[PDB]
Amino acid sequence: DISTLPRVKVDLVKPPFVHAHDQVAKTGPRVVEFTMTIEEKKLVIDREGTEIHAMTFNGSVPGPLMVVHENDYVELRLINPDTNTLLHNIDFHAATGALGGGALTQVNPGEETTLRFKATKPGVFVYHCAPEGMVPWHVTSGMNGAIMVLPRDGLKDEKGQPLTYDKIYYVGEQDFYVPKDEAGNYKKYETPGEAYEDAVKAMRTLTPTHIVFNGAVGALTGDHALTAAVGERVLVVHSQANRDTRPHLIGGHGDYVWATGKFRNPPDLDQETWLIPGGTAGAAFYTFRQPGVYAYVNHNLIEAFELGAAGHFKVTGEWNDDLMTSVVKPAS
Amino acid sequence: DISTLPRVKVDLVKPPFVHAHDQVAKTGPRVVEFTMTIEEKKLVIDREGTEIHAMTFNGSVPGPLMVVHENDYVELRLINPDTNTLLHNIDFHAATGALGGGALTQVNPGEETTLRFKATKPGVFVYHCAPEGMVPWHVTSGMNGAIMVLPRDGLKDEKGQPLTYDKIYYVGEQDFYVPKDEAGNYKKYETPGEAYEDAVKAMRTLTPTHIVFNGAVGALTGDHALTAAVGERVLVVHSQANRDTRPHLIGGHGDYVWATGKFRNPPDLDQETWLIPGGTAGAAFYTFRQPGVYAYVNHNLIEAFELGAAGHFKVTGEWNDDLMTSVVKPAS
Amino acid sequence: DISTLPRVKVDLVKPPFVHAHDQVAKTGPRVVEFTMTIEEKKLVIDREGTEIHAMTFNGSVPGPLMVVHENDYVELRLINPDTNTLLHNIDFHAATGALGGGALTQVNPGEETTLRFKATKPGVFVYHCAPEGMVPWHVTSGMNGAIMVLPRDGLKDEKGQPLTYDKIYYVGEQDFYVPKDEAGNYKKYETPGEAYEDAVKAMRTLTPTHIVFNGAVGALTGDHALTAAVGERVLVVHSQANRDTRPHLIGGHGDYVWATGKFRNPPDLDQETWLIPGGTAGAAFYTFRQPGVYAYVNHNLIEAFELGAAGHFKVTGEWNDDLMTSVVKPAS
Ligand SMILES: O=N[O-]
Ligand SMILES: O=N[O-]
Ligand SMILES: O=N[O-]
Ligand SMILES: O=N[O-]
Ligand SMILES: O=N[O-]
Ligand SMILES: O=N[O-]
Ligand SMILES: O=N[O-]
Ligand SMILES: O=N[O-]
Ligand SMILES: O=N[O-]
Ligand SMILES: O=N[O-]
Ligand SMILES: O=N[O-]
Ligand SMILES: O=N[O-]
Ligand SMILES: O=N[O-]
Ligand SMILES: O=N[O-]
Ligand SMILES: O=N[O-]
Ligand SMILES: [Cu+2]
Ligand SMILES: [Cu+2]
Ligand SMILES: [Cu+2]
Ligand SMILES: [Cu+2]
Ligand SMILES: [Cu+2]
Ligand SMILES: [Cu+2]
Repeated sequence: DISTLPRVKVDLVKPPFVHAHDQVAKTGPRVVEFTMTIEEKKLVIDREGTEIHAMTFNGSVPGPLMVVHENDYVELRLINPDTNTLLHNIDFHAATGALGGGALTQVNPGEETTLRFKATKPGVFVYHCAPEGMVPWHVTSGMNGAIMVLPRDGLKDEKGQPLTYDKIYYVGEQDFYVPKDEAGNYKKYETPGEAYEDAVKAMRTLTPTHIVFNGAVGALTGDHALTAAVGERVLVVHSQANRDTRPHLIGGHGDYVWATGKFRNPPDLDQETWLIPGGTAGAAFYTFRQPGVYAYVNHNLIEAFELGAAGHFKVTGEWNDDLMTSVVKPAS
Repeated sequence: DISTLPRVKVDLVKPPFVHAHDQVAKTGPRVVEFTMTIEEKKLVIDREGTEIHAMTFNGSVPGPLMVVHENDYVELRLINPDTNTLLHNIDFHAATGALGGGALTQVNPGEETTLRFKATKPGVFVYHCAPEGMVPWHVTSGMNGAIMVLPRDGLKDEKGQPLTYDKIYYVGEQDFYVPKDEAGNYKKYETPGEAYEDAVKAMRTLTPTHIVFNGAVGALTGDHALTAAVGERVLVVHSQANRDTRPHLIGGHGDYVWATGKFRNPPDLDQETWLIPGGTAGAAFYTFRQPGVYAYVNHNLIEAFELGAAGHFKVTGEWNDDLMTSVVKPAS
Repeated sequence: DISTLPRVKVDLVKPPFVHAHDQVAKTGPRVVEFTMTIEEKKLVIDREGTEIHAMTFNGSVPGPLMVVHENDYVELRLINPDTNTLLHNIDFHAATGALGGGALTQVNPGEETTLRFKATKPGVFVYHCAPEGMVPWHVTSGMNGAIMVLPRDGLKDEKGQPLTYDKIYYVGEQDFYVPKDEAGNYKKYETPGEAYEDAVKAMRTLTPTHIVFNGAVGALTGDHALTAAVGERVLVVHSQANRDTRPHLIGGHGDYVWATGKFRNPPDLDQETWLIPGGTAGAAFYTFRQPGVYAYVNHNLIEAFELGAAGHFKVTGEWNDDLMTSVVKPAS
């Protein structure tokens, strides 16, 4: 009887940050209530000033990470205000039945809907918009995110001992296919609707024009770099709703990786680089051991350094010469 | 002494269906006899009426699934009738030596051959044609299939308890590279031989024009949708002889997945999406929990919804509101 | 105190061969000293005589495999002689901190540097050049290799029993992006520097013009085929610094595979084909059971047979008819 369960309202935060939650569950099953507002907006995605009409959950690319526990109920109020132009919906890969909720969540501009589902399987899972006949266009315009369903006793290593993270970040990787004129310049449109047939032709090439973390080239750099301290345990959740990726932390490793993101399986250990298939979210746990700048990249290095799939960590603390040292500095 | 073993003749069925077999072996080792006839035929692969000269085992794309048990002998009579034009052969990834049988099975039009091999390793494995110097052309013209070698005591979960499927389906995914004129229209040829150099140029782009299940856009939809009932245990075998794929059941999961298809390994649990590398067959076990339409897609959604890698399941039975429900239907 | 540890000087050998080493460690931790000299050179990569300006460690593509044990220190003297033109460095994915050593190893032509790091994690790992702002150009010009960090007690199977290899080979797979004129002919340059902007444009296509083992189309064939004897245990280390690959031994299997190359994890068994993600090294163990020619391919067969990702093994010994036999040779 769901009416006797506690309800809790969560306010979502912008990626790469994640709303507050408990790793080990301090209550029994709950109905966890979320609200999301669809926003169609103009987004500038690179240094050149290239602009797309992005389709977003809650104003961001990716949409926010939702965090619940196994056997919680998720109740999502989804709002499509009348300032938008398109029909949208939501498919949760975490959910069972009705096209992951897609069949029950079709909202025209001006409409809302509330969907509930039980989170029966632990792991990180993609969610994405998927309207009949326009599925890839919505997804590759930025309309995807992820949900983490933690086991009620938190994460476990390959032996079954607890793993506790001190910080968690969410990296949404987005493949864009900006249409081009005959000469290779990116085209501009006044509405999302105008671009439809050119977007289809751009997608059919299977060649993205940009691949970005958190919605833009350089989004996770400078003042927006991810931060940590030597000795901190960091969980990085990474999703790609449409195309394969191969994350790598330059200067580090994935100590424990769930590459396909499902926590009933034991993690892979000591990974240099791991494959997250398109349509999947994965999770990597790392304990930082050296201070400095680290780059976190898709290790197709063309995709990383030319197309934009690179961000930075800035890590504070003490340098350990036993792990690494320059014996003779560069010289004649 | 193979002469003292029982022989059994199996008649193959068209995909996505699979010939009858026992999961747990009810006899000792056998010589299981199969026959396949190579057919070159004109195939229409999309709604636009685009036609290719397909090269098939037994008239279908994919070729039929063969099912044996570990330590059976497979004996394959392969017939290339004189109405064909090309030399063909067969490489079984399940087999050991002679290029998977490829070196011993070269048949000109008018010839047959009989190959025997011992199925020493359990799993689902690709088979494909592979004639010297024309390997990708044959494979990407549809000349591939799969064989399942069951452990003699059937399938096991990650703990080692039996897993029993009520139904089994075989999904062959095929990347095609239809050559195009200067303007982007698909070219037409009277024979397979005519297309050779244009096919090579189309392949070298690494960009397929179509990606289909069971030989055509929409082949596993409408009246040809896969069927099941709530509470049935379904095994889906999926192969791709040439290009990576990432299957996903929309509205469901892969409860137990052997992504690289080899049953001595424990399955991966609770998968949303899994990667089957090109040149591999994989297997996913699911128990249906909700009725309705499910889409089974390659979750590069461009490949799925624009290039054709999508099919449907229609599932009958009772709807479970505890797993999912619409709390407030779409409205103002 | 590193000053009390034994030092040992190793001389590197050209791939596909590997310097001598012990599987099970016969000493305690050591500082293992290597030297590498960067060479920029003109390389012919195909039968047509297409030439690139390759950037190499020690004159080869890939660079040589370095082999140490877990908790050894690696000390690398890296020399950029003044006959080169570019700035280079080295990132070891095996190492912790400073961008895998990249931040500390920047050497102009005329300079050297010596870097030390502790090999804390067992597995096969990529190393590659990664100079600020020119990372993919260096990597895709051939400037990558691998290091194997063996557990001190050698390799173990999934149950934990020893696995001992009789031979080891290293296959570096290289994606090249040779720039093309308007008509599709490959362009030629007098220096590496001249090509820079055309190379960037070629890379941005995400479509390699060639994919090769050991630096050229046909490099591991004929007189340069890999050799083995029936009953030998062979370890094949395989790396790809930039793009996903899916190795397959035609006529054989991967009996034990570490697809993502990290030995604290149990191997995958009985693989037909496995995915090594770009930015990763993997390892496959096989025991040969039949004599003859075997092809070792990337099983995107276009990439293999049209773009060049294929080599051969020649295996000597006795033919086993129980595993495979031609019952009726090709005939009318
Ligand atoms: O500006 N709205 O796409
Ligand atoms: O689905 N593209 O990796
Ligand atoms: O091909 N996907 O990175
Ligand atoms: O789904 N594997 O963590
Ligand atoms: O290049 N050594 O000074
Ligand atoms: O019609 N035969 O390709
Ligand atoms: O081999 N192409 O994924
Ligand atoms: O790139 N293979 O879907
Ligand atoms: O090969 N793994 O099931
Ligand atoms: O958009 N709410 O009616
Ligand atoms: O010839 N040196 O690139
Ligand atoms: O990163 N390309 O498979
Ligand atoms: O797409 N990498 O073979
Ligand atoms: O990293 N897996 O062997
Ligand atoms: O094609 N049989 O002789
Ligand atoms: Cu939408
Ligand atoms: Cu989806
Ligand atoms: Cu053929
Ligand atoms: Cu094959
Ligand atoms: Cu370099
Ligand atoms: Cu790297």
